[PDB]
Amino acid sequence: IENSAIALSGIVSVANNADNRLEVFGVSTDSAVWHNWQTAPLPNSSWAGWNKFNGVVTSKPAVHRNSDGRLEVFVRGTDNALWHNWQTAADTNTWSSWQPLYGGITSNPEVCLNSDGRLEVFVRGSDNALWHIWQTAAHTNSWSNWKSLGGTLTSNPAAHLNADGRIEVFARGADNALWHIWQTAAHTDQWSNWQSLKSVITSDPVVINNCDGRLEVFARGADSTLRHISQIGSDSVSWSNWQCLDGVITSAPAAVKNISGQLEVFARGADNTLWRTWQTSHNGPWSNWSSFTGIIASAPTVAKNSDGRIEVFVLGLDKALWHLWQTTSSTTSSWTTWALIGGITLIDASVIK
Amino acid sequence: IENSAIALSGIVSVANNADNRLEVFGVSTDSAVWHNWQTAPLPNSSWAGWNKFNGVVTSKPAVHRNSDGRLEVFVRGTDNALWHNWQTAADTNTWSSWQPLYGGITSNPEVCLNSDGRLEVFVRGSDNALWHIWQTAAHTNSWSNWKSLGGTLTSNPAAHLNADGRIEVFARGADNALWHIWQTAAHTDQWSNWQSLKSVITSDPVVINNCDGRLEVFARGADSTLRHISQIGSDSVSWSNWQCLDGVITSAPAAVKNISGQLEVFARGADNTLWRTWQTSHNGPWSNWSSFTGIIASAPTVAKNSDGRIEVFVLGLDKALWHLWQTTSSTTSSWTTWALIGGITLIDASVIK
Amino acid sequence: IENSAIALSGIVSVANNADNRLEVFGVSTDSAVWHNWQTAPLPNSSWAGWNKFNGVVTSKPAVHRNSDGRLEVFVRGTDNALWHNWQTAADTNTWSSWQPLYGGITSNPEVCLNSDGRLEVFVRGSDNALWHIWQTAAHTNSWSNWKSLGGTLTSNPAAHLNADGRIEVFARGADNALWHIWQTAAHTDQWSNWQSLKSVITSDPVVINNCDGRLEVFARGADSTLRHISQIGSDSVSWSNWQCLDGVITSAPAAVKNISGQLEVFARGADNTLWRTWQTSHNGPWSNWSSFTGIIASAPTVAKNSDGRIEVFVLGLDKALWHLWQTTSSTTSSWTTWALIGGITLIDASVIK
Amino acid sequence: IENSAIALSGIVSVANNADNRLEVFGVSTDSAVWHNWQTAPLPNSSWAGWNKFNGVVTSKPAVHRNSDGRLEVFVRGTDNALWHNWQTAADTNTWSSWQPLYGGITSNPEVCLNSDGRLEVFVRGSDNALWHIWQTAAHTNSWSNWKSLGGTLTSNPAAHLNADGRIEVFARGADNALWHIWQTAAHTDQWSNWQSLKSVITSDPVVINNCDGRLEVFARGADSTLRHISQIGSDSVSWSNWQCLDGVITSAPAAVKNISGQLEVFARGADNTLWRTWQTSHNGPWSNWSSFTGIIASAPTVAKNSDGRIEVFVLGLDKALWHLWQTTSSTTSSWTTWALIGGITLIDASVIK
Ligand SMILES: [Ca+2]
Ligand SMILES: [Ca+2]
Ligand SMILES: [Ca+2]
Ligand SMILES: [Ca+2]
Ligand SMILES: [Ca+2]
Ligand SMILES: [Ca+2]
Ligand SMILES: [Ca+2]
Ligand SMILES: [Ca+2]
Ligand SMILES: [Cl-]
Ligand SMILES: [Cl-]
Ligand SMILES: [Cl-]
Ligand SMILES: [Cl-]
Ligand SMILES: [Hg+2]
Ligand SMILES: [Hg+2]
Ligand SMILES: [Hg+2]
Ligand SMILES: [Hg+2]
Ligand SMILES: [Hg+2]
Ligand SMILES: [Hg+2]
Repeated sequence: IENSAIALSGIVSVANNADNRLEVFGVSTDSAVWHNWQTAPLPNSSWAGWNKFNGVVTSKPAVHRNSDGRLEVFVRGTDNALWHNWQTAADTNTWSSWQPLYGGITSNPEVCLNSDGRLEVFVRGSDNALWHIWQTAAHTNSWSNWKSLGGTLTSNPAAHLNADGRIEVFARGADNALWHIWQTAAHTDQWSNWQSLKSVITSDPVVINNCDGRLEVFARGADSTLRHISQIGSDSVSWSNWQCLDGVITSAPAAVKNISGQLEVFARGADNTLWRTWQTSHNGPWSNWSSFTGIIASAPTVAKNSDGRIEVFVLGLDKALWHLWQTTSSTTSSWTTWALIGGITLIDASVIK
Repeated sequence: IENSAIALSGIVSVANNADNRLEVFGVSTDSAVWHNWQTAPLPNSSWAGWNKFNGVVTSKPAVHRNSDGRLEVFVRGTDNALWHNWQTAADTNTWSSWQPLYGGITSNPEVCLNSDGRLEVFVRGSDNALWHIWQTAAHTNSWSNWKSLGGTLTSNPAAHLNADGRIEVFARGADNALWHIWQTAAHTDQWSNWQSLKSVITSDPVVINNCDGRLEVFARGADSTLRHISQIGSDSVSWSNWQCLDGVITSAPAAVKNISGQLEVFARGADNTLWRTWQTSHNGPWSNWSSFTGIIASAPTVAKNSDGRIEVFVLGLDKALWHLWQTTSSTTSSWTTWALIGGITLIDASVIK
Repeated sequence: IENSAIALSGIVSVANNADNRLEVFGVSTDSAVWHNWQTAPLPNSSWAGWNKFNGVVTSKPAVHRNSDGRLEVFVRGTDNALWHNWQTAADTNTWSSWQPLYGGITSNPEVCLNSDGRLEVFVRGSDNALWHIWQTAAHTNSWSNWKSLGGTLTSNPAAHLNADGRIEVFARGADNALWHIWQTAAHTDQWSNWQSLKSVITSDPVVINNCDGRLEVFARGADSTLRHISQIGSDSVSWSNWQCLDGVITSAPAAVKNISGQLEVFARGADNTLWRTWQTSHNGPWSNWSSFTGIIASAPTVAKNSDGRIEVFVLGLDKALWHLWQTTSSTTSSWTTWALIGGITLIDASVIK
Repeated sequence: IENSAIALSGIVSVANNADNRLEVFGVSTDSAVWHNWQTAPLPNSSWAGWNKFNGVVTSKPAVHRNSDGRLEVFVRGTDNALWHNWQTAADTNTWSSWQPLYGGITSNPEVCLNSDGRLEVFVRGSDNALWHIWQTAAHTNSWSNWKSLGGTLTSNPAAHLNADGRIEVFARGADNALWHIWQTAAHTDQWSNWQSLKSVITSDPVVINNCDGRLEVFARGADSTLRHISQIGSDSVSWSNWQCLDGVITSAPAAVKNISGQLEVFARGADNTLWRTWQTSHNGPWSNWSSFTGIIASAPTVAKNSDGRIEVFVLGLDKALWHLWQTTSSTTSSWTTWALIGGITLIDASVIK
């Protein structure tokens, strides 16, 4: 692999509804966004079937739950502008239809929720800078104007809240290194300058918070293995060294915190099967990778059910969505094998790939 | 103190709104519930002023945020029945007015949110058993019939979710010991039998979850000191021994998880000032108690702001509500001194006292 | 129990030889010190049989291994002076016979090894102060003069090294509280003043170091339960609050660090059987007490074999020494049941009892 | 670098005497082993001056303290046989002079102490297998015959005790991977088969035990960065994945456990200065590397003083030994800058280089 490579993305974005039912969003062969949901909140439930949003799109869709429980999805239109669609009431399949946020974007949208209940969306703009736009009142269809945060991006952005409520955004730069930028006051439009985390990455960055507040960032490195770095203080500016884990991976990673608070990472492996690694006790070390049967065709997308069971979605070689999950709520639960969520096939609409 | 004593309760219940603004609920000298809120989500904000719900009540009110962001308050009426009132839209001061849930209750109400988005309320009934009633659909004013879980209670109940999504309820029994009972399947009406945790307690039990999933229960013991016990596995049935911490306390304790994931407990001390203790690193040991200036007249009620800053409310010797908070988002932040939230005075309407 | 009570002591002192074989020292009905050893270093080994040191004594004996591997035992004589006896070569049963250190003592002797290889002995003197005397060259029969550290003691002393090499000594004072005093420079005669740790104790204090350097002190409290306190920094002056563990104990406790680094405490319980409690993960919480079959007549004395297996010695109701041990090297190993080390019977010669 | 490279070794071996004074052993330009020691046990002490052992040698010397406190040094002779020399009494500069152990060896000797007090030496033999030889009685000049453990080695061996008392040996194999082999019963000649840990290494392996018992192995990898792997259970057969840390290193690493129980690693960096990294809390993550001023010409050799202060030795560009150390006993102590231990110059006599 080349330093500028971007490992295969996940094929859906997933959210929990207000009642914790999982719902997945992807792009079909018709170039429209479709979605499907659990009818009840557990991994063994029946799914509703695939439902279409009208409209042709040109990125992977991103979904977040509002602070009033309503899901809202963001995507790029054929006009290269940002559009959004929301549930008009929590836990219902009545949606607004696509509504315009304008702008000109050249990445997938990334959506985060501020600690004051307002959604905020990050994109690469037509000028290759990071731009953002936000709700001006929590869980309301009232949005700010677009604003630039500068930079020169070469990945999709990833955003997360710090423990203190400050959004921090990660993206690869023109030097193929991971860079980041942050709110300097919680839920306020007051941002730092860009700083470099000083490793080449060959995937989008993926970020999660540990038990103790600290953000942890995962990405594929120049040698095609998983690497990661974490915050070591109560600040956005002091971080650990980078560490790599042996094992060549061939997609973006997906991280999740398990029921015991330990982190787990899933990624397509060198053999094109799903691989999983977990922290063997508090703060590491990381297990050898374990492999699930079956060749997969995207990165995994990972989610958690209402009972804490982990569930993983992937594109199969039939171009359809498949999933598997933990059979019990336990860090050492056994797993199901791949099951089909049929009715459509999917395409990788990720803008930066 | 007598084994059957119940240490002084907190004087308000507090919740975070959908936008994380704090809002407090108590009972005034008119025997009505009044409430007050932060106008913006941080501890230094202006407060709106005290607003009254019409209606005479006969318990401490309990509040929870629905899974659609709307606050809902529960209280006993002059008819000894359960009543409830909700925001008709998240983050707004338009409420339903008191609506009846009937029943006959002889404790404060305790409200929990299931992992499938449905509120559930626990009470001591007229027969001294634990009874419960729940939303039949998440965040909807559709409620079940009353159902008994049996037992013989001598405290108000306290409820919490396990990591796996199963509600577990704690209450003192007729032997003055702490007992507990639990869902055996997440968010389902299928419950265990009552089991004893085998220590006398002289307060309501107070329960919180640690970083790693495990529940931890705090209470005052027979010797008037704080004691605590925790789960040691991935089950509701294996727990640690009880430990006590030196220092005589004179109210219920209030627990909170700080920004670093460590637990902190606040309680009125033997000198009638607010005392605080914290875990000095992961899993303990506990610090010596530190004291804030000022004589207080209730237990503390503890909350967290949108930026993670801890805020503590108490009844003053003027019978009014006072508060103090951390000045920064940091485990070692300095604190403000007691400030008044004036306009009404409050009474302790706790049923079991 | 009275605040001034001193819970029953262990009936032997035990050391590991240079080759890790266990060797035990106690006082028989003839008022002489006798000893016995494993012939090979594991808990299942044959023992040599009881061997007598000539001479009548008037305290429990204390043993330490020199920095040259030679065991050395300390005891009070009928003259109330301190005497000592050593192996003339490591791992051999040729001893010096009792040799005089003079002084006038009114406690059991406590021996520690400095971080520069010199043994140092602490006692209560005829004036009730703590006194000490030390080797002037490591592992050599060259000793200092006696020196006082003042204080007023009402227990036997217990000493331990800090991580930084500074000896720290713990003893109960005239107020029945635990007090302590420390070297302010490693392995140097430069000491702090006495400070109080501010809890009544009803046993000698027992001290051990945790994995991370920090000392932890155990003792029985005024309510007859086990209590403990630990250092929270890198200093002798900042400590945690005291915590107690439920369960009435009827001897001194004995602490040990297991193979995984977690602490375990053994003590005679309210039913006069041996009880054990362990830390369930890093830094606690503590397990419920588990009980071994059989009524015992002293505190346990705990040791570790060459393979890390824990072994526990106790006085039986036949006045003879019995022991049991872990069958494998594992924190969750099963245990043997009490076996006899016969040939003599023992008496409790502890001075302060 | 080539996969078969062996990063520059340390230039001395170091031990603590029975009184904890540091003593260093290296090979001078006369091809003899010389040594030097602290006159008193702390990093600021005067050193005695360089003293020669008569005899020409052909490997790096290895030193261990016997279980009776006496230092003993092992080295290869001009006959390619193993020789040894010991202090005739602990803490004295009277030595036996070189005595023969025979054999035919093609690595540096590695010496370990069994949990039953017997030294044991591991070497690569003339046949490229691992061979060993041991004291038959603890701390006695009575040695076994040579015995083979087979294998095909391409590094010097490194040995360490498990928590359970079983010696385990690590060495690079013919595939440039790290392999290992272990006692299956503590301090007994009963060994496992060879197993592979499945990463290429480009240094000797370096092994240390963590607080909680678990061994951790460090080595340079194929990409010239530090990598490490640890045990995850209570067994020699279950280990973590390998992790690498960013930063190109140019010598063997040297690991040490600090006063707080956390690990630290020192290594020459890409700029030829000494680099240090530490675990930022329990179990990681690892800090960025910090650099000390001054170009160095060997790997560091790390030791701990009687007061826990870390001290580091290196070859300077004058071919003499230099050292620096912590000024206080604290994990965050400041450091001295390089000071000379003059009087001889040294050569790298490591056999496998
Ligand atoms: Ca709304
Ligand atoms: Ca805001
Ligand atoms: Ca609703
Ligand atoms: Ca349900
Ligand atoms: Ca000696
Ligand atoms: Ca000294
Ligand atoms: Ca010897
Ligand atoms: Ca042996
Ligand atoms: Cl986000
Ligand atoms: Cl609750
Ligand atoms: Cl000691
Ligand atoms: Cl070794
Ligand atoms: Hg986010
Ligand atoms: Hg940890
Ligand atoms: Hg709850
Ligand atoms: Hg921990
Ligand atoms: Hg000691
Ligand atoms: Hg070793």
